[PDB]
Amino acid sequence: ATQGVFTLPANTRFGVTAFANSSGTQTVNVLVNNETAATFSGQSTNNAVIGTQVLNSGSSGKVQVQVSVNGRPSDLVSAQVILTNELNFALVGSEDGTDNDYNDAVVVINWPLG
Amino acid sequence: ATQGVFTLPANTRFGVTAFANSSGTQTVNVLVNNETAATFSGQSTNNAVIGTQVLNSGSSGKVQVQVSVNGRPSDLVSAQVILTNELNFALVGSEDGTDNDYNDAVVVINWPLG
Amino acid sequence: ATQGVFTLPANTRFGVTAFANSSGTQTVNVLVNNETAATFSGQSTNNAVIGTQVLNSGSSGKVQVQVSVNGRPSDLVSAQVILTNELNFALVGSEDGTDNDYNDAVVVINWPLG
Amino acid sequence: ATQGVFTLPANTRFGVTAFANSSGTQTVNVLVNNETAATFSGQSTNNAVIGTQVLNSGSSGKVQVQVSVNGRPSDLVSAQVILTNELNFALVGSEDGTDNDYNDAVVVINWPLG
Ligand SMILES: C[C@@H]1O[C@@H](O)[C@@H](O)[C@H](O)[C@@H]1O
Ligand SMILES: C[C@@H]1O[C@@H](O)[C@@H](O)[C@H](O)[C@@H]1O
Ligand SMILES: C[C@@H]1O[C@@H](O)[C@@H](O)[C@H](O)[C@@H]1O
Ligand SMILES: C[C@@H]1O[C@@H](O)[C@@H](O)[C@H](O)[C@@H]1O
Ligand SMILES: [Ca+2]
Ligand SMILES: [Ca+2]
Ligand SMILES: [Ca+2]
Ligand SMILES: [Ca+2]
Ligand SMILES: [Ca+2]
Ligand SMILES: [Ca+2]
Ligand SMILES: [Ca+2]
Ligand SMILES: [Ca+2]
Repeated sequence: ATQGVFTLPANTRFGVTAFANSSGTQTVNVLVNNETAATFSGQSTNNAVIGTQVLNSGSSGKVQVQVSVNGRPSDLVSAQVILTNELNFALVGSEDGTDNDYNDAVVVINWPLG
Repeated sequence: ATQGVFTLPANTRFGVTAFANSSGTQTVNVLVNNETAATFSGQSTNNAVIGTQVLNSGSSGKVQVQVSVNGRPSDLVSAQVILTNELNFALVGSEDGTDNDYNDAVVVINWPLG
Repeated sequence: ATQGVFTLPANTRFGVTAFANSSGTQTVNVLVNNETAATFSGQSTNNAVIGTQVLNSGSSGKVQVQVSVNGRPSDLVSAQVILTNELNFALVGSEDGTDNDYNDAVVVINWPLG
Repeated sequence: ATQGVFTLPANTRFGVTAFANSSGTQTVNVLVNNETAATFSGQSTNNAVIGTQVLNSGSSGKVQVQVSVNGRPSDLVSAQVILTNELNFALVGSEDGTDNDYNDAVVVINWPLG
């Protein structure tokens, strides 16, 4: 199934944060309404925060995460969880290799903010 | 129900990262084996990262998050999610006031690393 | 935090299913727009499906689960999880006693149907 | 990413329940020890329970769900959620066609029981 695609409420601020756990340099692109709105790159095997930013979901609410290593797309896994009917997390893992730890870039989207 | 308590695999490194969304300064304590292992603090209404660290779950694997604001413990909400049977998120929201957004301190624990 | 309350799409069918795991007879109430729409009951320590029903979420979409045992409300835990941005589960556990297994009545709400 | 595969605690009883929402007849296989341990089959567009059972996760704890329609394997989506560090849900959706509702067979695994 499609992964890394989330529908947020329109015109809503959200956080996006990326972590790296791989020998390869991760590139994370975050698209809002099919246009890149944030980009983070870096290498870590210690869960470095390679980027964290506040974005706006815009009129469409369409948010997509893409992960690649030197242009090669990683395979994605994702889900969303809502706590107390109010607090939202959109979660992404990605795999750049063969071990299927799916932590090579980890992306967390959270809303609402403020 | 108890919230903010998670059983990780023993002796396993994990990431812990906290975000703030409130007027009030958030103090986040992370306990491993019922001892404080990390403390983060800061203030933001824009989802700033107020701390991030790698810890070890230790022999018992017991990890607990607590949050205090303006002299009182915040009410917590939490869950754990596992993607593709490999990638683990332990998620915490917290409420320091009356609006029940539960985002006042948000804490993300993720494992495995590396 | 409040538990067992979910905002579903308005006017939409959903499934609700309850499982029992306790020496005590469970009573599960499902409220749509604050009025009882289904009630299930039974006594099992082996996950009996004491009820399953298709309901409509009505004009407001508000769905609430409550659980009682020997006329006493059980403590609830809950969350919602969304797979591939389309498939929704609202999950409830409940505790009638002292062991904190939270499985005494388990309720799963799923949508969309058809 | 692989879907429908879950690691349960070893030698632990768990519930498995399947629902149908499709014109096609669903066949749900549940594997423990990498061998089929239960099979459910039925057809409904109204979320009917097509089977429920209690199984033992065996020495490895590995549980797998597979779904087909008239011999054609359905595409799966899955995740595991843990509430209050105690109550586990392993959730599966499946798609047999083109609409990507992923509800054509829905499978809920829950543990612990009792
Ligand atoms: C150090 C290794 O780097 C890449 O091979 C990753 O795919 C592995 O998961 C591991 O992080
Ligand atoms: C700015 C406000 O600060 C505190 O009152 C928080 O509890 C509110 O959620 C909001 O973030
Ligand atoms: C048999 C026991 O019955 C009640 O005490 C439940 O609260 C326990 O969880 C257990 O199911
Ligand atoms: C009635 C329809 O039957 C199959 O085409 C399913 O894939 C659809 O989701 C729908 O349930
Ligand atoms: Ca990897
Ligand atoms: Ca890795
Ligand atoms: Ca608040
Ligand atoms: Ca807030
Ligand atoms: Ca109990
Ligand atoms: Ca019980
Ligand atoms: Ca379908
Ligand atoms: Ca369907």
